[PDB]
Amino acid sequence: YLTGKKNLVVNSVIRRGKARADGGVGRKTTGITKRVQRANLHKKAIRENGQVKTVWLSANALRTLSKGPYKGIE
RNA sequence: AGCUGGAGAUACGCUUUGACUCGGGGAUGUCCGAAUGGGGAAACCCACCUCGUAAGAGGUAUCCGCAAGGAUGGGAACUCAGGGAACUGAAACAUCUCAGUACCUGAAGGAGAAGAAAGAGAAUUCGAUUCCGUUAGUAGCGGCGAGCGAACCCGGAUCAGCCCAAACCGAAACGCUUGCGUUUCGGGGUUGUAGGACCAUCAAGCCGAAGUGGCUGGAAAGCUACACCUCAGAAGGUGAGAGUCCUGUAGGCGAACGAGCCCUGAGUAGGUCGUUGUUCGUGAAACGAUGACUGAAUCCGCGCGGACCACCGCGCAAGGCUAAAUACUCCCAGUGACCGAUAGCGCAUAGUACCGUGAGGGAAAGGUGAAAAGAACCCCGGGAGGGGAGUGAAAGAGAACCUGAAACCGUGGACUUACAAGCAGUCAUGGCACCUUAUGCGUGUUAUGGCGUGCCUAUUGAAGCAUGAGCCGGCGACUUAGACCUGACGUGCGAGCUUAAGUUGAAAAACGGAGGCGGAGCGAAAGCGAGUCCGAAUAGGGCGGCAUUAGUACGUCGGGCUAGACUCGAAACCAGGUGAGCUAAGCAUGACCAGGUUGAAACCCCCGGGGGCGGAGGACCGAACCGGUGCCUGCUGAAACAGUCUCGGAUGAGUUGUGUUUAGGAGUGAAAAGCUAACCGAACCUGGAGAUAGCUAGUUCUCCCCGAAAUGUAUUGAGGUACAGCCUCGGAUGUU
RNA sequence: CAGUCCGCGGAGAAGCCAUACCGGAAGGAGUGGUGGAGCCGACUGAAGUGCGGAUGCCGGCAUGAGUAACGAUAAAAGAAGUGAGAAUCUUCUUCGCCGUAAGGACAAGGGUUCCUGGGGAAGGGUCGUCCGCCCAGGGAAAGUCGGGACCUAAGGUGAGGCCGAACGGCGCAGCCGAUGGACAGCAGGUCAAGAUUCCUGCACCGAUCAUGUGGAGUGAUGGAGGGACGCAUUACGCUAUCCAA
RNA sequence: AGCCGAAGUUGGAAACGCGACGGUGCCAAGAAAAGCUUCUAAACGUUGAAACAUGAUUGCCCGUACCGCAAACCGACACAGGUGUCCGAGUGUCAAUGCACUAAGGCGCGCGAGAGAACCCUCGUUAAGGAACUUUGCAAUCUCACCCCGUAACUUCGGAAGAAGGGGUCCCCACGCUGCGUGGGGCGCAGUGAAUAGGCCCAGGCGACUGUUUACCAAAAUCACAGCACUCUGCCAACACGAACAGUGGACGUAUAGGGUGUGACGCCUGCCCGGUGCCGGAAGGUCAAGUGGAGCGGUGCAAGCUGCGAAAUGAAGCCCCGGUGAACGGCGGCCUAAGGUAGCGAAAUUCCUUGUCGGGUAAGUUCCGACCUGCACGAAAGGCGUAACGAUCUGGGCGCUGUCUCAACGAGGGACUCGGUGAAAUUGAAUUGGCUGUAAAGAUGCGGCCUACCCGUAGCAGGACGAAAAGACCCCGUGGAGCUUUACUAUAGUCUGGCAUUGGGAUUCGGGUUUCUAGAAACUUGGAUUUCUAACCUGAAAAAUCACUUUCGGGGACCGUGCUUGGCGGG
RNA sequence: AGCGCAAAGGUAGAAGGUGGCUUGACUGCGAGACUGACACGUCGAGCAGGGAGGAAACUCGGGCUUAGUGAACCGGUGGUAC
Ligand SMILES: [Mg+2]
Ligand SMILES: [Mg+2]
Ligand SMILES: [Mg+2]
Ligand SMILES: [Mg+2]
Ligand SMILES: [Mg+2]
Ligand SMILES: [Mg+2]
Ligand SMILES: [Mg+2]
Ligand SMILES: [Mg+2]
Ligand SMILES: [Mg+2]
Ligand SMILES: [Mg+2]
Ligand SMILES: [Mg+2]
Ligand SMILES: [Mg+2]
Ligand SMILES: [Mg+2]
Ligand SMILES: [Mg+2]
Ligand SMILES: [Mg+2]
Ligand SMILES: [Mg+2]
Ligand SMILES: [Mg+2]
Ligand SMILES: [Mg+2]
Ligand SMILES: [Mg+2]
Ligand SMILES: [Mg+2]
Ligand SMILES: [Mg+2]
Ligand SMILES: [Mg+2]
Ligand SMILES: [Mg+2]
Ligand SMILES: [Mg+2]
Ligand SMILES: [Mg+2]
Ligand SMILES: [Mg+2]
Ligand SMILES: [Mg+2]
Ligand SMILES: [Mg+2]
Ligand SMILES: [Mg+2]
Ligand SMILES: [Mg+2]
Ligand SMILES: [Mg+2]
Ligand SMILES: [Mg+2]
Ligand SMILES: [Mg+2]
Ligand SMILES: [Mg+2]
Ligand SMILES: [Mg+2]
Ligand SMILES: [Mg+2]
Ligand SMILES: [Mg+2]
Ligand SMILES: [Mg+2]
Ligand SMILES: [Mg+2]
Ligand SMILES: [Mg+2]
Ligand SMILES: [Mg+2]
Ligand SMILES: [Mg+2]
Ligand SMILES: [Mg+2]
Ligand SMILES: [Mg+2]
Ligand SMILES: [Mg+2]
Ligand SMILES: [Mg+2]
Ligand SMILES: [Mg+2]
Ligand SMILES: [Mg+2]
Ligand SMILES: [Mg+2]
Ligand SMILES: [Mg+2]
Ligand SMILES: [Mg+2]
Ligand SMILES: [Mg+2]
Ligand SMILES: [Mg+2]
Ligand SMILES: [Mg+2]
Ligand SMILES: [Mg+2]
Ligand SMILES: [Mg+2]
Ligand SMILES: [Mg+2]
Ligand SMILES: [Mg+2]
Ligand SMILES: [Mg+2]
Ligand SMILES: [Mg+2]
Ligand SMILES: [Mg+2]
Ligand SMILES: [Mg+2]
Ligand SMILES: [Mg+2]
Ligand SMILES: [Mg+2]
Ligand SMILES: [Mg+2]
Ligand SMILES: [Mg+2]
Ligand SMILES: [Mg+2]
Ligand SMILES: [Mg+2]
Ligand SMILES: [Mg+2]
Ligand SMILES: [Mg+2]
Ligand SMILES: [Mg+2]
Ligand SMILES: [Mg+2]
Ligand SMILES: [Mg+2]
Ligand SMILES: [Mg+2]
Ligand SMILES: [Mg+2]
Ligand SMILES: [Mg+2]
Ligand SMILES: [Mg+2]
Ligand SMILES: [Mg+2]
Ligand SMILES: [Mg+2]
Ligand SMILES: [Mg+2]
Ligand SMILES: [Mg+2]
Ligand SMILES: [Mg+2]
Ligand SMILES: [Mg+2]
Ligand SMILES: [Mg+2]
Ligand SMILES: [Mg+2]
Ligand SMILES: [Mg+2]
Ligand SMILES: [Mg+2]
Ligand SMILES: [Mg+2]
Ligand SMILES: [Mg+2]
Ligand SMILES: [Mg+2]
Ligand SMILES: [Mg+2]
Ligand SMILES: [Mg+2]
Ligand SMILES: [Mg+2]
Ligand SMILES: [Mg+2]
Ligand SMILES: [Mg+2]
Ligand SMILES: [Mg+2]
Ligand SMILES: [Mg+2]
Ligand SMILES: [Mg+2]
Ligand SMILES: [Mg+2]
Ligand SMILES: [Mg+2]
Ligand SMILES: [Mg+2]
Ligand SMILES: [Mg+2]
Ligand SMILES: [Mg+2]
Ligand SMILES: [Mg+2]
Ligand SMILES: [Mg+2]
Ligand SMILES: [Mg+2]
Ligand SMILES: [Mg+2]
Ligand SMILES: [Mg+2]
Ligand SMILES: [Mg+2]
Ligand SMILES: [Mg+2]
Ligand SMILES: [Mg+2]
Ligand SMILES: [Mg+2]
Ligand SMILES: [Mg+2]
Ligand SMILES: [Mg+2]
Ligand SMILES: [Mg+2]
Ligand SMILES: [Mg+2]
Ligand SMILES: [Mg+2]
Ligand SMILES: [Mg+2]
Ligand SMILES: [Mg+2]
Ligand SMILES: [Mg+2]
Ligand SMILES: [Mg+2]
Ligand SMILES: [Mg+2]
Ligand SMILES: [Mg+2]
Ligand SMILES: [Mg+2]
Ligand SMILES: [Mg+2]
Ligand SMILES: [Mg+2]
Ligand SMILES: [Mg+2]
Ligand SMILES: [Mg+2]
Ligand SMILES: [Mg+2]
Ligand SMILES: [Mg+2]
Ligand SMILES: [Mg+2]
Ligand SMILES: [Mg+2]
Ligand SMILES: [Mg+2]
Ligand SMILES: [Mg+2]
Ligand SMILES: [Mg+2]
Ligand SMILES: [Mg+2]
Ligand SMILES: [Mg+2]
Ligand SMILES: [Mg+2]
Ligand SMILES: [Mg+2]
Ligand SMILES: [Mg+2]
Ligand SMILES: [Mg+2]
Ligand SMILES: [Mg+2]
Ligand SMILES: [Mg+2]
Repeated sequence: YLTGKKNLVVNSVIRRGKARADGGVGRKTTGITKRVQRANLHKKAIRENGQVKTVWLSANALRTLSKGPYKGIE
C-alpha cells in the first residue's frame, strides 16, 4: 500500500488517445480512439517521530518536511 | 388442578404447605467456531504457570494504549466507500449506451449518508442537510446518431445549530547576549448587515349481560311457539348453520421485578501537464476533483458569478460534532374483489431425500370418523387378502380409510362378424332389440346401396411419401406499469376544467392550487402581435376572420411509446468463484521389473589377429507389469470405449504408491489443439440474466357483417422494414 | 373471485355419472344415480378466465408383448433333512473348475456388512424356508505392532521483515508436514464373533524410589563425529523352505 | 500325528531373506534431521556423585470387528471393467513366477428344463485344385521349444543371423565320463508324441536408430533424439511468472555456460541472387513531440494592469538516406527483375497430358523395378544425393501352406426354436393397412378403373412403409458465434526516447545575468557540457543466513531504479 | 448537311454559319401545372429594383432539348449585427 504517510494517495484515471487534433484550428476535431484506465503512485524516504523509523514519503511531503516537522520530524 | 414435550405406548410418579403453564430475572452451561496457551484434516491432539491434598477451578493470541478499557468475528435487505464488467442498443461497429448497472472488496449502524454557505442564484431574494410533488423531458448533452437529462422558483414531510485553532493574560520546561517564544495546560474567542482581540403507556393475566319447551334428525346451533341481553350480533369450538353452551367480544381492573425521548485554519488557494463529476463526450469549457512539477494574499484582503476584462452583486475556504423527516424487512401483529395441495415459499415443511470431488443443484407432499367407539369373536388361507358378526348415523366410512373424472385393463348381456379392398364417417332403406326428457319427424345395434383424400402448420400448391403429435388428465402464452402520446365511446363541469406531493380523519372521505391543459400566432431569434416571416413593399408561406367546429378532469376501450412487453428456444459474452481425488507435467520420498540369449571395454598370455578372462549395453527373447498392432465379437453391450485371439516394449527417454505444487485466455503438452473429473479451437458453478434472437414453432369460447395483398419506389436491401397501393370502422360530403 | 339482492340445503349442497329435452351458437335446464357439506339464479366490478397441437411441462396409463433377455460354455447328479410351499436352504457321497489363483495377508477406502437368535414385505435378474437384505442382542482389549506425547524432504506456514487500489502477494529463523529417519518380545492357547493386544510360559524398555557397591563429577537450544544413502554385476557361509529314502 | 500324546534320522536343493554398511566395475556422481557417541560454557557440588546390581512401583492417547483383485472399494447394478504392497506348494519340462495336471485352500459365476429346423457367434476335419478369392493372402493354415551341422548381397566390421537350409528328439541294456556321449536292441502312423513355443526370401519408398502421440474411429512417413548451424547473453546476465524498486526461476549456473530458432545419426556435400522485408552497422543531409523561446495578432478596461491566441530559432529516439548480412523472410522465369539452377536426383510421396516410351518380371501388368528424359509444378540445413541396421511403417514380387476361393459338405458347442418362473426396449396421428396401371406437390395401402384376396396365427427373409435414431456436421441464408492469421482498422501489456522529481558540493570550457571598474572583469552563476568527487541512492564481504545494526569496511554512483509527462516500436 | 461530345426528337422564315455591342451565366418573388411513395426533380406567365441589345414591337433571370450529378452531419472563407 503506497500510502505516503500524512497525505497518502494512489490514483487512477481513464485516458484518451485523441486523433488529428485541431479543435478550434479546423474541422479535425479529435476522433478519440483510446479509452483505457491508468494508475500512478510515488517513491520512498525515511523519517523520525517519537522514535525514528522509515516510511514511503511523498516528494511533495519531502518538500513540506524540508520546511519543518509536521506532526512527525524529518 | 392438573401435570409427566411432539409421541399417539406401558410402567414409575409429581402435585391444594401451589404443581404445570405463562411473563421477569438469576445460576449452571461439555467441545468446535472470531477461537485466542501451542498444533490441527472444525468439534479432535500436546503443554506450561499459579490454587496446591486430590478430585476440580483460573490464566497463558494479536492490535491500541501506563492504566483502566476498547478492538478482531457475524448480520436477510438497506447505507457509504476503494475497484469496476459484458452481453445489449446503436438493426454492422470503435466514441456512445447498456452503467457507475451486475459483481468483488472495506467500514457501520438500526439505519446510514449529508449537513449549519470562500453556496444557489439574478430579486441588490435566498440562509443548513436529507425526502416527496413539481418545474420537465424545459434547459441542455449526443458518430448533434441510438439516445442521455438537470437545477433554481414554488408546494409539503422535518426543521436545533452547536464546538475548537488564532491575535491576549498566568506560566513551566527549554531556547538563544541580557523584562523574549517552539508545544502543553486553564482564562478569553468563535464571524461577511465581518466577527475577535487591547486601549475608552405496553408486558403475564383477572372480571365480563343475556333462552327454554315442542319438531326433523344419528346429532341441534336448523325449523317452530313464546322470550331475554346488548358500551357485547368481531371471531372461532361444540355431532349441522348458536347474539343468549364454551372461548370470547364491548367495558373495566391489573403486579414485587419488566421494557419505553496586531489576529481569523497554506506546501494550499492558484497555475502547467494527465484526467474526471454534475446535462458537460474539449467543445468558446468556467467550477469542483485529484497523480506529477510548482507555488500567493491578508481586510484599502481573498473565492465565485461558465473562456477573458472592467463594473456590479453573492460569499470567507484550506479544523470538528450534530437528532428528526429518508432506505430496508431476517423478525412480530393486522389485513386481503391473494393462493388453497401441478396453486401458493423449493418445503402444508425439507434446503431433507436424491445428484455432484466441489462450488452447488434439489423433489413429491395432505384428508377414517362426530368421537377410536379404530373391528371382540367365528370362517378360508403360513401369510397377505377376504367373508360373516359386531361398533357406528354411514363399514355404499376399516385404516392402500372424502370425493374417486379420463386414458388403460377386465367380467356379463343385446345386436352382430370368418368371397372381405376398407381416413373409419354421411344419408338412405331394411333386420333385431328396447321404452324412466321415451311408442316417436323414437333410443341401441345392424345388413346392404350411394356418397366421401385424418388434423394442425408451413404453402404458389397438402390425403400426402412435407412438420409436430403414443393416449387422458391436469399446468401452459397478447400482460403490467406511467401525473406518458394519440383516437373512439361515456360522465361531471363547462370558457373554463382539475389537482400532485401531503394534512386531518378513516366500518366512511374531505381539505390540500404548488402545478398542468384550453385562451395567438408568425419568426432562425431579437421581437412584433391578429397579424407575422421572407423583402428595398406589396408576389408569396404559415395564421386569425369566416365554419368563433369548445375545452378539461376522470372511466372503459383501440393503437403508440419505454421496460422481459404474446410464450418457449440459442451457439456466445462478461464477473466472482469451484475444481490437478480423472487427465497433462513438476517436486520430495518409497517401492517393482520370473527366467533364458548375446558376450563391449578393460586385464592376462601367444603371433591389429587367436585364446582366456571379464560382464557392458536407451542389446536380444519372453512372464508379470506397462501399451494397444489387425481381424472378429460386441452395437437398447457383460462394459458410456470392452472381450477372445494376435501384436509393441520388456535395465530404460522405464512402471508404480504416497504426499505435494501448477488452472481458465489460464495451466500442462517427446505437439493431436491433446489433457485439465465420461462433449474443451477455450472446463465447471453461481450470477449479469427473462442476454439478443430481422430466425422457428406455438397462441385456446361462439355467432353476425365486410374483406384483401404477394405491386411500385427506397434501403449493408432481397425470407426483413419505411411510404404509397389495396381492406375495414366512424364522421362529412353528396352523385362526384 | 367481489359487492348487493333472491334464496336453497343432513327429507341432503357442490363435485361425479347417464339422459331421446331446450336456445341460433358458445351454452343451459328436467329427471335419475353416487355423494355427504356447502351452493345455485339476477345486477354490477375485477381477472392468473375458455387448449389438440409448441420433438411443449407434471402426471398416470397404453403399443412393441408375454417379445429380447436373466450379466462369461468352470458342466452337474443322487440320497437325506427342513418346511405352509423346495430344481435352488441345510448336510452326506460322487462330479467338474482356479491353484504367481479364481489361495492368504495387508493399505486404502467402505462402515456393523462380523457373530448368535429370529424374519420373509421389498432388495436377490427365476425360487427362496437362504443372504452381504429386515429385527433385536453381543463381539472390537496393546508400556513393546502403526501413528501421537520425537525428527526432518517437497510442500504449506510464518512474530519480525519486503511489497501491493482493497481482499492480499512474498518472506529469514522457527513451526507443521510420511511416502522417509528413530525405537523395547517371542513362542503357544482359545469366545459363536477379538488377538505380537486377552490368558499361559518366560523376556525387554524407560521412568521413580529404596537397599548397597561406588563413595565423587555431572557434563548444555553451542562445537565435533556419526546418522549419511547411486546403479549393474558378483565370490563365500547360512536360514526360511522344498525333494528322496 | 493320533487313540491324553509317539518319533523326531541321512543325503541333497535353495532364495530377492540373513551374514554385511562384502568385492568389483561404471558415471548420470547418488536427502535432511533428531535420537545416538564425544567436548567443554554457564551453573550445581565436590563426607548422601557418574555408573552398576537387586527389589518394588509406573506404564497415557488414537487405530485393531468385517470386506479388502472384490457381491462389502472406484464403475448409477450382487457390473466379464479397474485397484498399490507382501507371501504364493508339488510333478514334469534346459531354466522360470512359463505351459499341462494337481496339494492346501477356494469355487460351479442366483432362471431352469427339453429339443436337436433356417439363420448367427466360437470351433474341429475336409476329395481333387491351391490364392483361381479379393482393394490387399484380410483372415485361417503352414512355421514352433532345445541340440548338432550349415548360412548370402551388403557392412559403419558391431551386424545382417534364429539368414536361408539339413539333421536329431521316445523306451530298454552294456560301457565311458561328474545327466551326458558311445554302441546295440525295442515300439508306434507318429517320439519338445498332450500344453505353451518364429513362416521365410527378393526388391523398393519414408524415417537413421531405442523411444513419443490424437483417454474413446488416425501410432505413421507425425513428434522428440544425439550431431550440426545461426543468433543472443559480462551477471541484480539475456530470458520468463508477477497488483510489485516485492519475491523467484534461470542459477547457489557465469561464455567449454545459459536462452531462442531451424535442420535432424553417419557420408560427400550445401551453388546463384542485398533488388524488396527483417536485422546489424553508419548517422553528411531530409523530416519529427513535449519542452526552452515568446517576436507579433487580439480582446477588456480612463489607465496600472489582467487576459485569448500565437510564430522564427532551438528541441531525442525513431523513419527517409548509405553499406552490409541467406544454416535471416525469401526469389532462382515469360514462345527484363537482383538474379536466373553448382552438384546431385527426376514420369518422384513432386508427372497434368498419363496406362509416356523401351526393357524386366506374369499367359495376360493402369501397379511395381531399371533406364530415358518433354522436370505442368525437383534441388541443396522449410537441406540435395547416398547409406549398413532398425520398422505392429507403406509398395511390388517369389517360395511354403492353407476352405480366401472353384464349392461347399459333415461335425461340435453358445444362441435361435418348445414348457414352466421373472420380463424390458427404441417406436407409436389414428388405422377395417393388397396387385397393376393411371393421377395427383411430379415415387399412392388410403384418389380412378381393372384384377386378386375366407377369419386368425406361427417360424422365417429384409423389397415397400420415401422404415428407425440425431429439428443435415455438405450447400445457401442470418447486417448469428467462436478459433486462427496478417503490411485490414483501433487501441494496448511490453518496450525504446526527450524533459521534470528523487538529486547532491566541485573543479573544468562557459552563447548569457546583476551591482560591479581603467570596448572591460574579481564578487558570481540561470543553466548546458564533458570530467571528477561521497554524505542521497544501489550493492557486497564480516560471530549476527531474509531484515536491522555497526562496520579497519569494499565497489558503483548523482547514472541505475521509481513517479509524471513526450514521441516511436508494439498481432504479444 | 450542320447542330461541342451518344442517339432519338427537332430544325430551311433556323436551333446551322458570320460580325457589332454588352452581360439577363441578375437580386427579391412565384399564379399555375407536369413528375415522384417520399425526398428530390421539370416547365413556368407575370410584379419590384435595376440593368443589356434594338429605331422600335420586343427579347434576355445561361446553351436546340434530353447526361455533365450526391440529402444529411462536421468544418474553411466573406458579409450581417439576431
Ligand atoms: Mg473510479
Ligand atoms: Mg396424546
Ligand atoms: Mg485452538
Ligand atoms: Mg488458530
Ligand atoms: Mg447491435
Ligand atoms: Mg459489442
Ligand atoms: Mg452492487
Ligand atoms: Mg458489501
Ligand atoms: Mg463490519
Ligand atoms: Mg317464533
Ligand atoms: Mg360460530
Ligand atoms: Mg487539467
Ligand atoms: Mg464527439
Ligand atoms: Mg407446491
Ligand atoms: Mg394432484
Ligand atoms: Mg427447495
Ligand atoms: Mg442421506
Ligand atoms: Mg388389507
Ligand atoms: Mg367398503
Ligand atoms: Mg367410498
Ligand atoms: Mg385400513
Ligand atoms: Mg367429511
Ligand atoms: Mg377414497
Ligand atoms: Mg359372407
Ligand atoms: Mg383386409
Ligand atoms: Mg380434404
Ligand atoms: Mg415449395
Ligand atoms: Mg405427415
Ligand atoms: Mg415422427
Ligand atoms: Mg416522478
Ligand atoms: Mg370527449
Ligand atoms: Mg388560409
Ligand atoms: Mg382518456
Ligand atoms: Mg383494435
Ligand atoms: Mg399506433
Ligand atoms: Mg430467451
Ligand atoms: Mg532393451
Ligand atoms: Mg537382431
Ligand atoms: Mg498412450
Ligand atoms: Mg517382434
Ligand atoms: Mg466462463
Ligand atoms: Mg494467450
Ligand atoms: Mg474429458
Ligand atoms: Mg442485460
Ligand atoms: Mg422483401
Ligand atoms: Mg403504410
Ligand atoms: Mg370524381
Ligand atoms: Mg338429494
Ligand atoms: Mg348438460
Ligand atoms: Mg358431516
Ligand atoms: Mg366456492
Ligand atoms: Mg393464461
Ligand atoms: Mg392450433
Ligand atoms: Mg398435449
Ligand atoms: Mg410422459
Ligand atoms: Mg421369437
Ligand atoms: Mg430367448
Ligand atoms: Mg448377453
Ligand atoms: Mg443338489
Ligand atoms: Mg436313498
Ligand atoms: Mg415334515
Ligand atoms: Mg410363497
Ligand atoms: Mg445322513
Ligand atoms: Mg485373493
Ligand atoms: Mg480404515
Ligand atoms: Mg454372516
Ligand atoms: Mg445368523
Ligand atoms: Mg421373500
Ligand atoms: Mg423374487
Ligand atoms: Mg447358496
Ligand atoms: Mg489401545
Ligand atoms: Mg503384554
Ligand atoms: Mg512409532
Ligand atoms: Mg506464504
Ligand atoms: Mg514431514
Ligand atoms: Mg512408514
Ligand atoms: Mg520396535
Ligand atoms: Mg470355548
Ligand atoms: Mg480371526
Ligand atoms: Mg535390481
Ligand atoms: Mg518307495
Ligand atoms: Mg517382491
Ligand atoms: Mg529441531
Ligand atoms: Mg483380522
Ligand atoms: Mg474399523
Ligand atoms: Mg457404468
Ligand atoms: Mg465384478
Ligand atoms: Mg516361490
Ligand atoms: Mg510353481
Ligand atoms: Mg517344475
Ligand atoms: Mg500358469
Ligand atoms: Mg473370497
Ligand atoms: Mg453354484
Ligand atoms: Mg472359430
Ligand atoms: Mg481341401
Ligand atoms: Mg504347392
Ligand atoms: Mg477376381
Ligand atoms: Mg498381398
Ligand atoms: Mg490398405
Ligand atoms: Mg494373416
Ligand atoms: Mg565385400
Ligand atoms: Mg561377419
Ligand atoms: Mg533357424
Ligand atoms: Mg515301425
Ligand atoms: Mg526315429
Ligand atoms: Mg508332444
Ligand atoms: Mg493344441
Ligand atoms: Mg522412425
Ligand atoms: Mg526395440
Ligand atoms: Mg484414438
Ligand atoms: Mg488405433
Ligand atoms: Mg531486487
Ligand atoms: Mg524438419
Ligand atoms: Mg509408369
Ligand atoms: Mg510411384
Ligand atoms: Mg525425397
Ligand atoms: Mg511393361
Ligand atoms: Mg521408376
Ligand atoms: Mg534450404
Ligand atoms: Mg529430411
Ligand atoms: Mg531388418
Ligand atoms: Mg517403434
Ligand atoms: Mg507380400
Ligand atoms: Mg451341421
Ligand atoms: Mg448344433
Ligand atoms: Mg417362458
Ligand atoms: Mg418368481
Ligand atoms: Mg400423370
Ligand atoms: Mg400431376
Ligand atoms: Mg388401389
Ligand atoms: Mg377411402
Ligand atoms: Mg433381421
Ligand atoms: Mg437445421
Ligand atoms: Mg443446423
Ligand atoms: Mg463476425
Ligand atoms: Mg506503456
Ligand atoms: Mg503518446
Ligand atoms: Mg486479432
Ligand atoms: Mg439564331
Ligand atoms: Mg419571365
Ligand atoms: Mg425588367
Ligand atoms: Mg436605345
Ligand atoms: Mg464569419
